[PDB]
Amino acid sequence: PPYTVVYFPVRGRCAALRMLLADQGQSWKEEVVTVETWQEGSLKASCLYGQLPKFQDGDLTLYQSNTILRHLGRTLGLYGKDQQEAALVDMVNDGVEDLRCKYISLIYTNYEAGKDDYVKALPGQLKPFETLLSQNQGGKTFIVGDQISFADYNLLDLLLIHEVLAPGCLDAFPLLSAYVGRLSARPKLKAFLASPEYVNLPINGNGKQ
Amino acid sequence: PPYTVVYFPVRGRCAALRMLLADQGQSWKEEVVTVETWQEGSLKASCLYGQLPKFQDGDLTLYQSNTILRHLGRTLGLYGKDQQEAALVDMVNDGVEDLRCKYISLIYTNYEAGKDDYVKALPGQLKPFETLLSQNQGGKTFIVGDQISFADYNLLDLLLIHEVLAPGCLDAFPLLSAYVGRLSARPKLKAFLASPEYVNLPINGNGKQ
Ligand SMILES: N[C@@H](CCC(=O)N[C@@H](CS)C(=O)NCC(=O)O)C(=O)O
Ligand SMILES: N[C@@H](CCC(=O)N[C@@H](CS)C(=O)NCC(=O)O)C(=O)O
Repeated sequence: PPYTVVYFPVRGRCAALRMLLADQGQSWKEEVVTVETWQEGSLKASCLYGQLPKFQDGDLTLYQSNTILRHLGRTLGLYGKDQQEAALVDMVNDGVEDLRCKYISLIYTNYEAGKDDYVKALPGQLKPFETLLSQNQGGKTFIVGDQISFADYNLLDLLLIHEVLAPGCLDAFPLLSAYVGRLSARPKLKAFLASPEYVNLPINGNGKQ
Repeated sequence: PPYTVVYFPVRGRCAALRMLLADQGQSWKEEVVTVETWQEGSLKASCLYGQLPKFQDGDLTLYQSNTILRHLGRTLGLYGKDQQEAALVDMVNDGVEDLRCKYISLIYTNYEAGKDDYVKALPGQLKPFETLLSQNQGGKTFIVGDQISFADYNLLDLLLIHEVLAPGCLDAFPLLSAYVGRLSARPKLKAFLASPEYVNLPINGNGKQ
């Protein structure tokens, strides 16, 4: 176990990277931080931007969930076959991040009064991803190219958490639906998604989803 | 190359990539999109995520400002000397992006009532960058390593727009102050920042800054 993930006991911004590690057959150590430990102050005080996750790869300490993903994509060969693909992978990931931010604000700042709006606008937000798939070998493979990239794990998590928020939201999108099923069927990932370490963790830190 | 930048006639999310292109001796064509043109709908409907900027590098069309920056970073040698530096460059850029997002929400949604609170919390938001500089050879050169990266351009823009929003905000940060002074003095960058094509564009589209 050369990697260490320091985070709160929630899926949140660490779910995609955990899926990547699990699917890639990589070993890691989870350093769980409880709300109490956080409230004490010291740890937050040591974090670059005062937030988690924190990640250790040997002697290298990183912060920022997308920085961690790009790092693993870079060192594990999950960043496209060439520079042209690397750019498309980034483009996809940034799009995922944008929607993730909107999702986070809903959950933490206006879940009750904003849900219906969010849900009605959701299909307009998902359409771009359906488009990218239709444009890459008829959506029969990955989001970019013929190989899995760190953007697939991030997109998959986004899709999964949206199905929980708005059941059947992928029904109008044939390629996204098939994509989720296909990736979810990968043996190592399938086992992980069914394990207690994933299943018994809440999606968000406030219990809403 | 060559490159085509498609954006509204404002600095905004295109300022950093323009500074990079100018300073690194690149040439690009600016395709200005007027609000009247945007509101008509044809171009927007064509944009992957329904938003600008759009960037062309031959037949490679990209969207997402940070994707454009990383693309230029890896093709122009502005992404660190190795994998560890690349990770650090990403960490800095994601931090800049987080703060830029807060700045944009302030500008577009709560300028009048939220400015004071924002400014009061600004020192805490800038401290991590002052810290990063101190950890890199006492902050005598660049944000990461001893050669310029795309993160330097993005960070420079963030600091420039904050000095306009809150005059004197960098006075408390000696390393960040000196850093902005060094970078602004770079010949090509200096000339660009003094030119009409930069100076005569508003920072943000809604006329607030
Ligand atoms: N851009 C950062 C954001 C990290 C973040 O928002 N962390 C939250 C949890 S999702 C946190 O640490 N909150 C604790 C605090 O702000 O005190 C990333 O993507 O890693
Ligand atoms: N994550 C995108 C955000 C782009 C963005 O916010 N674009 C705005 C202008 S700054 C836009 O195109 N607004 C027009 C619209 O949404 O209709 C990026 O970083 O490029």
